[PDB]
Amino acid sequence: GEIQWMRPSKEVGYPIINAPSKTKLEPSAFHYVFEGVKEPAVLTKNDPRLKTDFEEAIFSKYVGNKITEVDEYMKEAVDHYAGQLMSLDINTEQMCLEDAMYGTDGLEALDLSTSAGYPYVAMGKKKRDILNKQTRDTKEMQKLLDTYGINLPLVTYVKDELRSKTKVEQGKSRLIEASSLNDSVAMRMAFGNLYAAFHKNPGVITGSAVGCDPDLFWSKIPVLMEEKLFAFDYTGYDASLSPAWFEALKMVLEKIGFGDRVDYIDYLNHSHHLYKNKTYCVKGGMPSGCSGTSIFNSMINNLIIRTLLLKTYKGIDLDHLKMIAYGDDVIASYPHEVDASLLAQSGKDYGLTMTPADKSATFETVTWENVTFLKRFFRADEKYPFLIHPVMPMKEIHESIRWTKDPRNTQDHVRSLCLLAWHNGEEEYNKFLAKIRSVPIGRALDLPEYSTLYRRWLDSF
RNA sequence: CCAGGUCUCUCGUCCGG
Ligand SMILES: [Zn+2]
Repeated sequence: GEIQWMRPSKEVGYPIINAPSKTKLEPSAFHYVFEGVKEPAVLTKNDPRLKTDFEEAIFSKYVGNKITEVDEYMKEAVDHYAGQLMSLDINTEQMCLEDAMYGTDGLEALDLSTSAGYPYVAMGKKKRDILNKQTRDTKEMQKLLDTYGINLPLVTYVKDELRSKTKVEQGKSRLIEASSLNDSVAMRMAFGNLYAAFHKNPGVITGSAVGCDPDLFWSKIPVLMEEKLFAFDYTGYDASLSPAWFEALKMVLEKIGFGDRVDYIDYLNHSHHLYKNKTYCVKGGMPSGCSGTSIFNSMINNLIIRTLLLKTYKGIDLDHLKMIAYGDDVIASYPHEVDASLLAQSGKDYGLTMTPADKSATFETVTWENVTFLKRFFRADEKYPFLIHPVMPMKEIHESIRWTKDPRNTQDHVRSLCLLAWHNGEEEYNKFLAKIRSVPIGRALDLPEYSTLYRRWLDSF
């Protein structure tokens, strides 16, 4: 990522755009029942909690471009990854405007609850206005595509979401790029059969977890991994992706049959964003509010890792690589042990900031007792050891419960957190129900019992 | 009165076969 210029958008004929300026998070019934260190993220420049300049902070992530050329380790990685995907027999055809708009097997419909973005947003126009799920009417969309085309600017927003104390003071509020309806539709027409293939095949062939259900997948994962685990964190993954990675991606796409629409990837790489009263231009990087980001980022991870293993270990057989990524998040295995500090080493040379997994001070052996994926741990059931619980820690569930975006949701919300928390075990789950019930509104809530949740789990297998 | 992206999973409401 790398800004290439800002400037009042007035002098370039673009609309001013009024971001909402107030959080929607409000303390919960359970704010004082449970402890927690997190709070709403900074939404504006004029925020009392700020120990630093906002805009400087939120635009700090665009760090520059280490490389641009696809060297020969990347090339082999590309070759190896593309060959795996080839075994999925992915339909390489354009998706029709109807499926792209309304969904097919393996691809949901466009979210009607969200913005349609530029320019529809400066026209007071909405997705619901354009799209009809019932009739599956395409006439209106096609006219808007014909009229406004593709490759439109994005609209920058700051995400309203809980954030820790130090990220509040540091103004590390995260940013959002409202992709345009036109571009979502074009991206799904081109890539829809790709996204569908990935959603239908979470596992070690796609090397992606998109489409999985942790409650069930977790029992599948250890059997898919090779003997020895390794993993690490990135710092600013999207921001740190240099053009070379996007070329390598394009190469994978040519290799599995999407040659004709890799130009869509370039378009993603040069993008104009309108934030508030100005307008910038990033070169490199992929906006996160774009279609397929989630899948493309998982794809890049698979290349990034392959690249580093080939560079670091002479004669490593990639055929014994087993990894599953969900964007930057990854869990990886190999029949003999690999040193992620050494992997993090070579990653320095590609713009990649790789730190011990799980905020640890040091790189340490990754074990089935310490590895985490999608924020959850792995723990065999006590009675059926082949069945593995995805264990999210109560700390996180505690953070969530102390807040709400509408108290009308308390029952749905809390009940959802129970489906996460019982994996921590009967003694810890019951404690949870204690506290929730320690206040009156809690005792209004119908909450499942450990045994109900447990039977449901065993049955779901 | 609204206003804030892409996705996945699940749950709930409701409604169908
Ligand atoms: Zn530009």
